[PDB]
Parts: sequence; structure tokens; C-alpha cells
Amino acid sequence: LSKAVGYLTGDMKEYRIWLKDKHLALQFIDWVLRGTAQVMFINNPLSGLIIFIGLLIQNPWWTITGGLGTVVSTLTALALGQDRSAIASGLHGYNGMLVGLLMAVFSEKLDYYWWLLFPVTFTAMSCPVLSSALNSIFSKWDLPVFTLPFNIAVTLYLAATGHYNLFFPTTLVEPVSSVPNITWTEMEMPLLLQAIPVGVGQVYGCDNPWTGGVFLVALFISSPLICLHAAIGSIVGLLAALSVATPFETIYTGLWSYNCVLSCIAIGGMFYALTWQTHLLALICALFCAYMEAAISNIMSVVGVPPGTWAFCLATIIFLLLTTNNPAIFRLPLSKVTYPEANRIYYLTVKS
Amino acid sequence: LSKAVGYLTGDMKEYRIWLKDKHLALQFIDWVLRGTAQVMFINNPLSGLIIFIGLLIQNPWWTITGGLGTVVSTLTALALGQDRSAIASGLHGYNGMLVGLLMAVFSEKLDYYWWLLFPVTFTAMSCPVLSSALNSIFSKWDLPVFTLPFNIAVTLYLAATGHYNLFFPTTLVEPVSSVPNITWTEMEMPLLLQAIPVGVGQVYGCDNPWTGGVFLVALFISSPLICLHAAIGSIVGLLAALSVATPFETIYTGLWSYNCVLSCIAIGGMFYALTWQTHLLALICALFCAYMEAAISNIMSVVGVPPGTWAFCLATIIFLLLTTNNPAIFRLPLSKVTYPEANRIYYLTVKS
Amino acid sequence: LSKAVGYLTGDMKEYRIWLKDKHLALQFIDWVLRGTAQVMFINNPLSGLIIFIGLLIQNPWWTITGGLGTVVSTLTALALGQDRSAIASGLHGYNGMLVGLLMAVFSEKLDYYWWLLFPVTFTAMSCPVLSSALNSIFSKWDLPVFTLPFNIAVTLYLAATGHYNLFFPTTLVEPVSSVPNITWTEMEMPLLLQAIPVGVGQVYGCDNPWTGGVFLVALFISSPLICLHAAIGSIVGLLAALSVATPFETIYTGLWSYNCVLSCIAIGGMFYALTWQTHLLALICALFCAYMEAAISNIMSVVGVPPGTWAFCLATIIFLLLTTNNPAIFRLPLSKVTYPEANRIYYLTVKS
Repeated sequence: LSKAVGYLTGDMKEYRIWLKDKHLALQFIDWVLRGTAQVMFINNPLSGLIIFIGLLIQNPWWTITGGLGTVVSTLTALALGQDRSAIASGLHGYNGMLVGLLMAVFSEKLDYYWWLLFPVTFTAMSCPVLSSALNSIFSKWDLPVFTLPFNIAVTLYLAATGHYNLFFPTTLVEPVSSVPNITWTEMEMPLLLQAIPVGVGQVYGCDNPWTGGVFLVALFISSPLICLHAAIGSIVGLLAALSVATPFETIYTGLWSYNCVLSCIAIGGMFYALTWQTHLLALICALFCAYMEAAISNIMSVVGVPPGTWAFCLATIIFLLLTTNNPAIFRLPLSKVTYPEANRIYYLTVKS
Repeated sequence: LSKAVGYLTGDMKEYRIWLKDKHLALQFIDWVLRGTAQVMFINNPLSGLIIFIGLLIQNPWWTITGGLGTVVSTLTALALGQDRSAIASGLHGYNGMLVGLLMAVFSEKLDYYWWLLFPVTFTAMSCPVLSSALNSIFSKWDLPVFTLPFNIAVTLYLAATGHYNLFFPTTLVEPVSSVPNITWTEMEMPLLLQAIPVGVGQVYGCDNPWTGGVFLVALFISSPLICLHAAIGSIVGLLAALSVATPFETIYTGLWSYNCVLSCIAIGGMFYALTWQTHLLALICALFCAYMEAAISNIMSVVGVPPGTWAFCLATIIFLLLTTNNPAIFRLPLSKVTYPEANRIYYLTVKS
Repeated sequence: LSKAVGYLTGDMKEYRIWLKDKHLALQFIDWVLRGTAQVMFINNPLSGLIIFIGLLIQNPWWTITGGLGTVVSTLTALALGQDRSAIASGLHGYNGMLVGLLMAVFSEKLDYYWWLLFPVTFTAMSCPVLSSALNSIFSKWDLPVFTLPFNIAVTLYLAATGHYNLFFPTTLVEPVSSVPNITWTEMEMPLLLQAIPVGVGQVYGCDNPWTGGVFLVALFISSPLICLHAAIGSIVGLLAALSVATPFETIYTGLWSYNCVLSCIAIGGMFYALTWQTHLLALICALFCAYMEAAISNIMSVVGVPPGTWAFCLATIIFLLLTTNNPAIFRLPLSKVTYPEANRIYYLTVKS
């Protein structure tokens, strides 16, 4: 009905106010769901539930590791006396979600290698510390960290263990050593379009198109503008992949579009007031993220580490630090950032 | 005559005031020339013309790519609402000049590979964004970026494409793997001295001695102190190359002196009030830049990327952040920095 | 007697006040001794003497290079007009001590290769500049550099020269390329416990257990809490080495515990008011430093450079930038940091 279309969209402030006075177990589950959703800048528990459903569709071992990471990161943020409003908003759980997910994804062992849950825990514990340190650094420029605890922690882990580790071996990443055989006639446009939901789903490390579809559904039910910019960023990523002559097997996998999804979501509406100048700037940031992800992948394959989400964080920080005399390119303060619709409403209200 | 020796030297403020009220096409050409000259801290359109002549002497394809990069960077700075006084001073064109130049230099394809003009444009467009982000960062310490948009953009491009790219392959850079055979009797001092103008010309990527001579001529006609410090920095680079046992073929090429030229120019008179303490500090910064360029070259050859001008930027930022109780080592504010002669005049006026 | 137990412990303020009015040669020797001791956060000349004795026990060539580095760094800090109170406190000599030490340790040539004293001097001269630049950066967050001049300088040197240099070749560092054969039955617990003093001694690059014992003695006679946290950090390093499946030959060498010693010393009492929360945070920082040192070692072996003390500096900066609502985790201002006992006394006095 029309009544649920108000209590299920946005950040779900009504449900948050209703749950604020309940058992702390339910509040912790709500925080874990919001942290699951917050990977794509969504503070919605129902979106988090749908994202968890998608993770289960992809790989139940991966969602086990991700849930463990989120729980451990939220608990470490509680124990470290972090801001309760940030913990209740899932801002201390998405880095741990990604840590657990990508530590299960890049594990050379089989599924359900239960010994992997010790590094998952010990690395997800270090996400609140990195988040607080990087916030102490960035607070002088009103910048978010965006995934930098996760990137630092997972790069540290995948370099400490490496492929030739005895307990927790990682997958082998090697630099390119031969000009790829690219036959442009053997090109599947069905798979190219399928790489848009796969590109959205690769934000969590899931190469299944149905999980990407579920993620898109969650994005839409929280904020349609976030879903639109996610789709457009994935398209931009695919296009930039094609423009630099990339093997089609890498474009189909979505390994070229998940760093542009987050950049488009962040620039177009989330941390800039959404206008058409902001939309073009988001497209430019998605393109810059695609090319920077190419660079960082080719550069970190030498060390044997996957690119992670370094490209997204770096280029989004770059485009947030950009200063423009255009009054239509307006960067919202970090305290007034909820989602593109409310952001645009606040922008219009403070401008007029 | 003596009259032109006033309207052709310095930043050419008289010609700038005369052109301020003319057709915007002429003003844009003036901005492009000033941006060409601003690579070596020179805000002079005639110096930019002489530098363009030198680029034509080296390789007309390289000057085509460089001119395209400068034009595209100035246009992107205009579209992004950047500061008009900084665009009119060429501060938004030298990074694009270097981007285009070094993207044509490190291209595996032949000359006039017209498809290279698309990455040149798309990478020169990203130089104003990087410049504005790094200025938002550095404004808290009164620091210039010095070439950091260019370094970031070109490293990103040369890592995204790489040697094994299908469309835009780059030259192969490999780390050292054997102790070089250095015969100190087969040593040409003529070529050693020729490596000083070649070292000045390698700032733009030109290994021809006549282009380096033309660059020196431009430096002198704008500011004789800049030309002197450029020559001394190139000498210091050559000496530091000899001191660490470098193959003579690399010293002759000037690949050891172009990162010390810029450092000496920046420290001795440009961003410090020129004294003898400042001169010694500039020599020390040139030596530090030579050794840091050795390090960064040996370190980035593993990733297959040339050192660029990372050494210069890093060591110059280091020597500008240096705090000294010596009243003779005075760092000018970024608003009062034009060229060493005017800088010293301002220093004397505000000190006395 | 009980009288010397007051004039030999702590920062030796009485002896400093007595020597303040003597020949500048004696004052310079005192500064060099304090700089030798300041590697492990100790401003004590007797501790510096004992550390020099330990360096002589390890390798007289290494202590020659270290002493030369300390002298050259203190002289360069004097010539660069640095703060006299920081030079008198050895804050400008420990980076040069480590530079000289680790440049002699990682030299492919034999002992007493007297030509190595030129790079030692020229690299120790660059430690005051790096220290002043990084202090100008960190002063906005009240952070110490902790060894960052040393890390930058020594990484720069070992990358500029490299293994295949003709004058100053360095030792060959190669990345791991095969899963290590780890026989847990062939495990020596005697050597495991011996790796605690060896882990403390590897802070200076000394793998001898007697030098580590001497270092522990110096730590204790200056501040027993510093010695305790050094031992605990070395233990934590050994444990984290065991937890990630490390070859026993690397654990015995102490190459896994010297980056946790400094982190534990820095967090537990030195730069945080020593409590039990601070002690647990120091253990966590030591564990994070062990894993980050694993990562940085595996990552910098690709470039052929040893990890140095990058892990310590980075993780300690991370844990100092951490902001906590816990009133018991209190970060002292940089001006009121002498040693854990005086730090705790000051904390109690300002809290009550």
C-alpha cells in the first residue's frame, strides 16, 4: 500500500524511532543490517535484509563471513566508545562487511574453511580503529573515509598472508605479461548488459547477476536516485573498460564496474547536491574511477593484491576536494547527508 | 633595444595589461603560452613561445600532443569555474602540457598515432580536478602542487594502459637485474657537459641538446636567476648520478638531471627568498631530488612506470615544509611569488 | 646506592642541568648519547652508553656507522637552526643512528667498507630536513614522526642503490615464491624465548641476544615500564608470527618482534596515559604492527627493500589518531611526554 511506501524508503527514521526503545539485541541486529546496507551509502535495514538475501544467493559461506565481520566491527566500535549515532547508522559495519566478504572471496581454500573466521574477526576488529584514525585526519576537510578502513585492512591482510601462506592462502594475482587476444566479433551484448547488475553486485564481491539485481532492488527501495546512479556508474565502467581494450571475460565479470558504481552514487546526490552539473561530475568521477581502477589493478597485481575499492575512495576524495565557483555544484556538510532526495530538499531549502 | 628588455622579461605584466582588453581568443592563446612556460616556474608568453619552438625542434608530434593537452587543461579549468587569475597565469596549463608531452614520449606506437589524442584529452581534462583537490589539501600549509596533477594523471594512465595494452601500448620499463658494466676510462666529458642542457630539456621529455638550449634561453629571457639555478640543478643531478655509479648512457640522456632542475629553480629564489643560505638549500634539494629520483625510478620500474617528476615534487614539498630559525631562509607566501628577482625585492622591502 | 638510583633513572634532568654549563664538546657527546637512546623513547645518556656498548657487542663496524650517523644528524640539526631543546633531548639523533645502523646492516660489501661512510653521512644529513617537514605536517594533530625521517631516508637509499649497484650494493631481498615447509615438531622453545631479547635488539638491527639483553637493561634503568612494554611487544610479535604460519628461522631472528616493541613502548605509557585500557590498546597496537610488518615486508620485498620500521610508525600514528570516549584512554600532549612514570604522574595530577 501507499503507507508502507513511506516507512520502507529512505533511512527509515520512523522504524528507527520505534526501535530506539526496545531490546538491545534487536537494536544490534538493526545496526548490523544498516551496516550491511551502508556499503552503497544506504542507511536502511530493509535494504540491508535484501542485500543479505543477495549475499545468501551468491554464496552462504561469503555471507557468513560478511555477517561475522559486520557483527565484530559493530562490537569493536561499541567497545572502543565510538559515537553511538554513527554505530546506530551502520557507519561502523560496512567496512567489516566488506572485509569479511573479500577475505572469503580471495581465499585459496575451499568454502566453509572455518579457520578463516579468526583472521576475519581480527581484521574486522581493526576497522573501527582505522575509521576513527582516518576520520581524525579527514575531519579537517569534511571528508568521509568511504571504504578506507576496509581497503587498508584487506590490503594489509592479503599482503601479510599472500598466496604462499600455509594457513590462509589467498588467490594468485599476477601482472599482465602478454597483449590480450581481443576478437571484437566474438562480442556478446547480452553479457555486456548483464554486466551492469553484475557490476553493481561486485561491490560486495558477488559475480552473480541475480545478487546484483537484488542489490539494485534494495538501492531502489531505499533511494531511486542511488539505484539510478549505481546503474549509470556500472555502465560507465563497462564503457571505459571497452575504451581501453579490455578482455571481454574481465568486463563480463563486473570487475570493471563496481568501483564506478560507488563513485557515481557518492558524487551524484549523496555528497553533492544533485543537479545536472553534479550528474555530469558524477559521470566524470565514474570514468576517472574506472581508469584509476585499471591503474591500481595493474599496479597492485605486481604485489599480488587485488585493487579492492582503492580507486573509488581516491577518486571520490579527489572530486569532493574539488573547489568550483559554480553555485550548482554544492557539497553538503557531512552532518546533513542522508540520501539524494533529502539532500536535494535540504539544498533547495538552504539556497532559497 | 633597452625598451624591449623591460617588456620581454619577468612575467610581462605590461603586455598582460595590454592584452587584458582584447579578443578572448588572443587571451586564450596567451594563457596557453604562459601555461607552456609555467612548467619551469615562468609566467612569460615569450618564454612559452620559445619553449614551443624547442618542442617543435625536438618532435612536432610531441608538441602537437603537448599543445592539445595545454588547450584541453585550460578549457577544463574554464569550464570548472576555476580561479580566473590562476588560469590567466598559466597555472592550469603546465600540468596538461606535461601530460600530453609524456604521454606521447612513452607511447609504444609510432609518431602521429592520432588515436593517442583521445587519452591525451581525457587525461588533461583531469588535471584541473587534481590541481583543485591538491590545492584544497595544501592550502593549509601554503604549498604548491608543483606537478602533482601531472604526476598522478600520467602514472594513472601509464599503469592503466601499460606496455601490453591493445590500443595505447606504452614503452617497456623494467627493473635493474645486473650490475652495470661501468668503464670509467670510456668517459666523454663533452657529453657530460652536453647533459646540462639535455638535463634542462628533459623537464619536457626532450633529449635533444638544442631544445635544452632553447629552454635555457627562455629561462634567461624571463629570469636569469631561474636559468642559473636550472643549470646548477642539472649539474648537481649529473654529479649525483656519477656519485652513485650510474651507466654513462643514462647520464648523457639527461634522465638524471631534470628532477633537480625544477627543485633548484623552486627552492633557490622562487619559493624561498634568494640568499646564499637559500642557494645552499637549493643545491641540497637538487641533490636530494637526484637521489630520490634514483629511488623512485628503481621502485616504479617494478610496476613498469617511469619516475615522472615525483622526486621533484616530493623533495620540494619537503624543503618547503622545513622550518628554520635562520632569518635568511625565508619562505615567501604563495600570493607574493612571481620570480626570484621580484621575490628578493619584496623580501628586502618587507624585511627592512 | 639509593642516591644514584635517582640520578641514573628517568631522563636524568639533574645531570642535564649540571652539564648545561660545561664545554660544548661534552654537551654534544651528551646529545649523541641521548639520541642513541631515543630510538626506544628514552632520553637518558647512560641508557645511550649501554646501547652503544650493545652495538659494540654486536658489530663494531655497525656502531661506527651508527655513531657517525648520529653525529652527522645532530650537526645537521645544529646547522639548520633546529630547536635547541629538541637537539639537547636527542630528538635529532635517533633517526641518524638508525640510518647509519641499517645502512651498514643491509650492505652487500664486507665490514669496514669505509666508502659506505659517505652515503651514511649524506643520508643522515637528510634526517633533520625530513624530521622538520614531517613535524610541520604532524603538528596539526599533535603527532610524533617516530622514525619517519629514518624510514624515508633508508628506503630512498636502499632503492637508489639497490642490490645491483656498483659502489654500494645492498643485500638481496626477494618476495616469497613457495609455501614454506613448517615442521611444528622441530620447534625450539628455548629459541622462541631467546627471540624476545633478540626482538628488542632488532630495533637497532642487532640479532645477537646479548645486545638485546643490554638494550633491555638500558630500558629498565631508564624506565621499567618501557622495558616491560618492550618485552611484551616482542612476545606479541612472536605470537603473531606463529599465528600466521611463519618459518621458525624468521621468528628466531627477531625480524618479527622489533616493530611491535616500539609500538608497545609508544602506546602503553609513552604517548598515552598508562592505564589497563591503555595497556590493552598497546597490546592491540603491537599485534597490528606485527601483521602490518608482515604485509609491508611482503610488499616491499617486491621492490627489494626491507620493511624497516614502517609498520611501527604507521600503526602507532593510527592508534594515536584514534578518538575514544573512554576517559581512561588519554593521549598526553607532545610537550608533556617524558616517560611512562612521569606521564602517569602528570595524568593523575591534571585529572584530580
